[PDB]
Amino acid sequence: TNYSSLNRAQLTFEYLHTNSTTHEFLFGALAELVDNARDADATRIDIYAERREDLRGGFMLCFLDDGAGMDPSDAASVIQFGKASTQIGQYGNGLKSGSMRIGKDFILFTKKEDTMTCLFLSRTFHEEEGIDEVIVPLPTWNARTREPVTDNVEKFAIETELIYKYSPFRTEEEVMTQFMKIPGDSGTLVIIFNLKLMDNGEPELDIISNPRDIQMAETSPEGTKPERRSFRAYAAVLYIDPRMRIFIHGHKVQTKRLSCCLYKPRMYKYTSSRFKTRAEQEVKKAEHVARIAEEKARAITLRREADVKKRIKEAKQRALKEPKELNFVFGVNIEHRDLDGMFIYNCSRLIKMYEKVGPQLEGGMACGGVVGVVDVPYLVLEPTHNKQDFADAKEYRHLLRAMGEHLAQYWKDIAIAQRGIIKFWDEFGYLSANWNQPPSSELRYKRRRAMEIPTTIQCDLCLKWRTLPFYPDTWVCSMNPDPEQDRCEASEQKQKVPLGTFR
Amino acid sequence: TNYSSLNRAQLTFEYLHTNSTTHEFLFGALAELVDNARDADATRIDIYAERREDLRGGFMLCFLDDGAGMDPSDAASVIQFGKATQIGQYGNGLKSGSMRIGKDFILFTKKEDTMTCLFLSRTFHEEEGIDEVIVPLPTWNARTREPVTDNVEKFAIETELIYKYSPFRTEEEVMTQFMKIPGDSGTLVIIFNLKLMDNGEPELDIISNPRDIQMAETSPEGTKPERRSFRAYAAVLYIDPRMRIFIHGHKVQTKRLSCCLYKPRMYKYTSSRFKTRAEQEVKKAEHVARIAEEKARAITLRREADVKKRIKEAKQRALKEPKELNFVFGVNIEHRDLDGMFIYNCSRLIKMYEKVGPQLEGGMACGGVVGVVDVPYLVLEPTHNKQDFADAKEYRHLLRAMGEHLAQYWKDIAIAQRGIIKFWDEFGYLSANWNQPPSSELRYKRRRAMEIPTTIQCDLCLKWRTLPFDTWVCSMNPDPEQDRCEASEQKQKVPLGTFR
Ligand SMILES: Nc1ncnc2c1ncn2[C@@H]1O[C@H](COP(=O)(O)OP(=O)(O)OP(=O)(O)O)[C@@H](O)[C@H]1O
Ligand SMILES: Nc1ncnc2c1ncn2[C@@H]1O[C@H](COP(=O)(O)OP(=O)(O)OP(=O)(O)O)[C@@H](O)[C@H]1O
Ligand SMILES: [Mg+2]
Ligand SMILES: [Mg+2]
Ligand SMILES: [Mg+2]
Ligand SMILES: [Zn+2]
Ligand SMILES: [Zn+2]
Repeated sequence: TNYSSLNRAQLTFEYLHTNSTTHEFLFGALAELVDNARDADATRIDIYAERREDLRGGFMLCFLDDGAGMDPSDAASVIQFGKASTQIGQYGNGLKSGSMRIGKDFILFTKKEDTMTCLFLSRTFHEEEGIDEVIVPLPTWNARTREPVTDNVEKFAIETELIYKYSPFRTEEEVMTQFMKIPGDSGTLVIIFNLKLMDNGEPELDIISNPRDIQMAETSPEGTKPERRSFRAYAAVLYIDPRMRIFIHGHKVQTKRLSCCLYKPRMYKYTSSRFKTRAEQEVKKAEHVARIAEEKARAITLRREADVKKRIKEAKQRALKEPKELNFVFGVNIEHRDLDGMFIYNCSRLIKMYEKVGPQLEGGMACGGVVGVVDVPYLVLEPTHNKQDFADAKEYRHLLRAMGEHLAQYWKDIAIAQRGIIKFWDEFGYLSANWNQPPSSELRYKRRRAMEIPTTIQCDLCLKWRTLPFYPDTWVCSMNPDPEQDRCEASEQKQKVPLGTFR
Repeated sequence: TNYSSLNRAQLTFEYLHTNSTTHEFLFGALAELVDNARDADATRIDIYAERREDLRGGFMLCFLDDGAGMDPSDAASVIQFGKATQIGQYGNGLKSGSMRIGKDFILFTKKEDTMTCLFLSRTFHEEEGIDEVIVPLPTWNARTREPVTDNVEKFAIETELIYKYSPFRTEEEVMTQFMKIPGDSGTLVIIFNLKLMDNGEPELDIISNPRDIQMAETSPEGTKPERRSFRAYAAVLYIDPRMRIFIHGHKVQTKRLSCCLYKPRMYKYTSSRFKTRAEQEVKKAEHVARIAEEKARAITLRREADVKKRIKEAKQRALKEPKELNFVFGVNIEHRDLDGMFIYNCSRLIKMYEKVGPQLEGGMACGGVVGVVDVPYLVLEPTHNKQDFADAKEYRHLLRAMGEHLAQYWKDIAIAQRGIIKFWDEFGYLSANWNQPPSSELRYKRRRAMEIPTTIQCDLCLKWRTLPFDTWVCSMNPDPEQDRCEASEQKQKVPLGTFR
């Protein structure tokens, strides 16, 4: 029947702040926007600051990527909280969750073939007009000749006047400047302004102490990881396979696959029952809706609905033939021994980092300096609201216990206890007895550390990860000294890791 | 001007699951419903499991309280995401928690001459393909049980939707849940079609302990009881519990955790963050108040300006209050291994067993010390799940201040002079291990018993009485000064402490 007269769960002003409160990690709030840029299939995100002293915080936070962009339908689907194979976005709210943690308002400029769209979700408009609902101006211009593209001219006029009133771009030419800030035919520019302040009135994002970095505006104690104080260090290891370049203030971050930056990286295949059970659970949930859709078609659109969903059922049963094991990669961190811990990636995105499991939890000299990296998929684990924890805490703890057992196995097979922990760390540049000090940066110790680590670097245009046989600049495969991968059309040489057997 | 034709941000079906994903702590998801019942000024919540084999999980999860209840207006404001000395300020927590526990939830509330059902069912949206979040909202008169609505076809659709997807398939089956509220005002929240684990069992274990709601897992010896037992979690969920928590009809022995500690000393820490956030709160609310009075100078703007100056006059009285943070530190002697900081935000527990200061270092000193702070809402705000804090920098500043106050407390309590291993072993901890419980021998049990005063709560007046030595009344208090329910409530006389 018709439910037009029934009550609907609506949105209010304060729920933007409520959605903002999930991020105790403001770098996680940034990380959700760069996640959306990765979901755009972008080759490059520029995360730069535009100095605007008239706004709160003194500057805007602009997120410019060259991705697929958005049509008016997808742009209208942003403010629909929630959505309808390797993408990060599954919750449909994380842009709104992050941008309100970062700043009071955010304005989104995007472009996709001949339609380019502005999304101006403004909390300052809601304060200054006292409107309880979440009213979002969404005007669309033609991407070539710039006429308004809408079915409601007075609605377009109201939206654009609202943008020129509360946006940092008070004119249509200043809007067009942000629209041609996107260089390609498609892309998205997300500008977050009126940033959150501390008690002293300074913005939380420190962009002044390091001009090539977005920093946490606080002091740095001894035991604080650089990923929680530096967004450069966070975005370097934010992805388990970073194909898209990230530019902070126009400077590319040296991203790294954490498995290749480890001494003796051994790979472990852990057959997870959580992998197998929910892979078997998703095939009956998909077959249940396929049965009711088939009898619904048993007119043309209902038949086509079941026909294009029948191939979805063939895809998930094909995935059952793939073995349900998890890739446990363990390697010793020699460049920083103290920056060890477990780096849990969920569908190639860092959720939990620097986690101590197994004998790392025990207070003791051994099993320290090991970095464990895993890419769990979405059917094994789902992220939390902030994508900094895991929703299934019980099987997350099961994963941590299994990874502790695999850590103990990795520690006993590489035989550091047989060869000596103390002299092993002494010969690798670590002379002081303190754990948290960086190693000695002399020439022989630096060459000893860099001899074990293969130098991996990413090209600028083909975006492939090359290896060099003994704030980065722009790098192409042409100046690779290795003649096997001296061209951009060469196949990307995958990381080769020794295999370890656990029990 | 008018913005009726302008686009609005909407809610979709999958946002209920997205909102549900904020609760890594399922006991936090339960605790949000307990928080809403505390905001109801309920004297008693009832947490009970109604066994229903036709639903997922095998049983219903019921949240019955005798609070203020809801009228149709604030019952409709429940599904308005984001609303409002109350814990609830995010307008979200019931919707996040109930969808963390179960696929659907049906809410029965009653207030004054009216009573209202709130059905929000993800089963209805799944079986009907509904993209939006459609909530049936019928309202009955609390005496005559007639439909109180201006749209009888909408009422018929809402009620038939409840009878189709709710566990209560008839009007009489709905009415049984409506008279399950005993008083004139109250709220019954039913969570059904609960989330299963990998083995198909529900996540909430109600079978191993029939008086408790537990995590359905094998618990190692390092697990805190509040992370695996909802009875132990709701015992310390509030810093001043006037609620009577009832789990499966059994009253939870709640406690203010400060008085259950050996030698508790109080530290009044002057927080500059408390002073600074109060100093911007005074300048912000009058700015809203002065522009509300200008526009009201048409009757709706005066009502907005009257409640704005009510807030504006309230905070000016609170600025002259001493902007200090009350740090309470005590030694946990019934369980040495269950130590750590218990940070309460607006009298609601957020962080449990936080090791700060010398507890961070793996070592023998400052072990067994439990710190308790009632952080106001002016200092910090909770996260989406209310299991962390939004301001991580100021939370870490608070933790460092609590660490240095822990060091001050440790040098104050003179365990630095009376021996470290001679103090713990005479208190029942003969073993060299850390995580084992103390000795159950009678002289050690009585030695631990006489230090902590027995602070237990009456059932009618809800006051906390101390015994000098079940369902308990102030009449069988052996103390002659507090043998009646009309007696003045006696606070804990915890001595003050000074730093440096
Ligand atoms: N910069 C961008 N480029 C392309 N698409 C974008 C961009 N930002 C947002 N989107 C799209 O906008 C929609 C809504 O954004 P949002 O980030 O809230 O959703 P989501 O990525 O699906 O969610 P989440 O990350 O919480 O799972 C998504 O479909 C997302 O793909
Ligand atoms: N058992 C209850 N008794 C009385 N009022 C209730 C009850 N449960 C919910 N409510 C009301 O429901 C409204 C919205 O519910 P919700 O719990 O999401 O809001 P909130 O408590 O303000 O939010 P939060 O706790 O996340 O800050 C609140 O204003 C609250 O008063
Ligand atoms: Mg997203
Ligand atoms: Mg593009
Ligand atoms: Mg709430
Ligand atoms: Zn190349
Ligand atoms: Zn009494």
